[PDB]
Amino acid sequence: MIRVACVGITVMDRIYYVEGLPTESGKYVARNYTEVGGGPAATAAVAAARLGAQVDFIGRVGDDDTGNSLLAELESWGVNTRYTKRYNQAKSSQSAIMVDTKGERIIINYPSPDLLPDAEWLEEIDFSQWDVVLADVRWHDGAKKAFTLARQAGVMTVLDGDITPQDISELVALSDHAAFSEPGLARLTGVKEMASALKQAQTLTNGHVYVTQGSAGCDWLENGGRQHQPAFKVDVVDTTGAGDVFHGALAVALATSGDLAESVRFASGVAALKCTRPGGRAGIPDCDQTRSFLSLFVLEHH
Amino acid sequence: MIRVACVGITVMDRIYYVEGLPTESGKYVARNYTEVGGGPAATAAVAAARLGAQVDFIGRVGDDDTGNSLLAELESWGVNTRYTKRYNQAKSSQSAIMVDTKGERIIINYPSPDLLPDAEWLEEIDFSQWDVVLADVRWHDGAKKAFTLARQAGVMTVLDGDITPQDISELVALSDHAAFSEPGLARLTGVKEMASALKQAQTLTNGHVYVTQGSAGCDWLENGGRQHQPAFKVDVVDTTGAGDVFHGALAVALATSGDLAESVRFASGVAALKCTRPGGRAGIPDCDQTRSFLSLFV
Ligand SMILES: Nc1ncnc2c1ncn2[C@@H]1O[C@H](COP(=O)(O)OP(=O)(O)O)[C@@H](O)[C@H]1O
Ligand SMILES: Nc1ncnc2c1ncn2[C@@H]1O[C@H](COP(=O)(O)OP(=O)(O)O)[C@@H](O)[C@H]1O
Ligand SMILES: O=S(=O)(O)C[C@H]1O[C@](O)(CO)[C@@H](O)[C@@H]1O
Ligand SMILES: O=S(=O)(O)C[C@H]1O[C@](O)(CO)[C@@H](O)[C@@H]1O
Ligand SMILES: [Mg+2]
Ligand SMILES: [Mg+2]
Repeated sequence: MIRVACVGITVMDRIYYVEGLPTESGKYVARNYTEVGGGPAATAAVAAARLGAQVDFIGRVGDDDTGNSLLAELESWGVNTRYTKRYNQAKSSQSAIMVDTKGERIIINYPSPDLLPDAEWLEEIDFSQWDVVLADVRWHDGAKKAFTLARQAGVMTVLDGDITPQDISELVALSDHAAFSEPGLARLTGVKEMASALKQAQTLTNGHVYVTQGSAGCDWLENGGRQHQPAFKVDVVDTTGAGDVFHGALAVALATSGDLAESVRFASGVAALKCTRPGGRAGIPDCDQTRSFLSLFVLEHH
Repeated sequence: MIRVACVGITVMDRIYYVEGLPTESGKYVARNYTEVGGGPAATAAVAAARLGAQVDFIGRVGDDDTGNSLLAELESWGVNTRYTKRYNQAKSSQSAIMVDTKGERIIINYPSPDLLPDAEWLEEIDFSQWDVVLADVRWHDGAKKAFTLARQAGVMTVLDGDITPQDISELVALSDHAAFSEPGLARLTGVKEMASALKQAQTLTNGHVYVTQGSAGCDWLENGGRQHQPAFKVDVVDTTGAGDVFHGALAVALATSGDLAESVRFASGVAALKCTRPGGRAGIPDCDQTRSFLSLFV
């Protein structure tokens, strides 16, 4: 089967369901609240595990109750946490998330400063044991080190190019597949027009560049041409982690088939189904539920 | 010795310090984070205790870590929690708060569905043991019952009239002093213009009506005539709980002096100093620090 490493952040999601996204200063009341594990690499690992892969998550937690809950949750999804570092006297990372009734979200992330950025401890891990290494940009040194070791071992690298304060140029160069979010690509290039931004991103790597655009689907460059995969329409409750699940599914599909069109289509299906349930994980389908959704899509109007 | 009861909510504040208030969907990074006790009545109790009063906090928590932390923190501030109800197998309330570099804040409160509104147990408490009862509007049945019992014992009632979903008319009627937030007054009256809203609020009560307006200060009515107290300019880090601290200070000052202008001025000073430090509580001054701060104005 497919052996996956996911390198990046694991954070506790504190999700507030509101009438509307709070645009202005004031007091608001949440209609509902859920506390669930998140973080791009960690949710991507859960997607890979749901889809049949043998999955390692490699990141950093504190020794607070949050840390032990984050890792226990990943283990219950079939994600192995043996390579995750526990810092002592450390808070784990967490986010406040506001989701409106259309499933659009504001995420405020607080990276715990007790989790050191040092990635040298990754050098003790044998990266040659995996078919694919996924990394998020939210642990910059972990992504740089993991992709360097993965390229040296001849293992495919897949980047979750989300928005982040630092420049991710050097992570993109180490990426076989650099799958940006719309905001991620805009921050990296400083260009708001997606088509021109994607051509600029392509100059940063010999790998493939993609950009996800929520319900507008996914664009990528292949044979010097602009490719496209529409989103699948579903009853959306929560788009939180759509990107994370898309990246997990894309890494599994790319490692399985090598086929960009079929892999992006597969990942779009998995991400669409995730959007139908609250949080990053409850809606994640297995391989069989995904193939039913994708193969019966053409037998009905949707 | 001022004896104060504060009736209302205690919630855990999860405060995110951001570059700017999110004006649209997306991913943002907080530069800093602090987790601190809050809730209007609970922070008002802390202000009262810092200002020398003997303070009871009367609210509801669960038996989760959050609940036990909220009460332990109040005890560490010198607030007595003996009358607070601890519900079995129940989660406590909490808020996510975003504070920008100017100290402006968005608060998202999640009221625990495990905390019963039932206020009948307040009947087992002798309300005559306090000089003043403060209540917030986020525990409506507790405020109604506590104000009813306080009025029956002849004890002064002070309302924190913040924004909340339910109509607070009946709480305002039971209020000797109804001190609204700008949003709270607008929600109650459905009038955006502060001057005509305050006159409309005055028709609901034989008490005094006030409205706080952040750095624009505080307005109130004395015999139909609008009084004003400007805010005191400070280096603002965080306006979270300014209202809460203002109400705690106002209740102590009213119970002490009964001069409205001097009480509002005092409470404005206490609230201004709170704004200089993160969260609802770290910046709360004692009586001596407040008098020093006020002496440098006219
Ligand atoms: N509203 C939606 N409806 C259906 N599919 C969606 C929706 N939002 C996202 N997806 C799927 O998930 C992918 C990634 O979502 P996107 O919002 O671009 O990522 P991120 O959450 O990282 O910003 C999309 O390209 C699409 O395949
Ligand atoms: N930026 C500020 N500078 C000085 N004083 C302030 C500031 N914000 C609030 N205060 C003081 O605290 C009082 C209550 O603050 P306000 O924002 O009106 O309450 P709330 O937090 O309930 O909205 C104000 O009337 C004022 O005296
Ligand atoms: O990427 S961050 O904002 O640092 C963390 C959040 O990202 C998600 O994984 C969604 O893509 C959430 O589950 C995290 O809170
Ligand atoms: O009033 S609520 O929004 O429910 C609770 C918040 O109010 C404050 O006390 C400030 O007024 C915060 O500390 C609470 O989170
Ligand atoms: Mg999205
Ligand atoms: Mg204010």
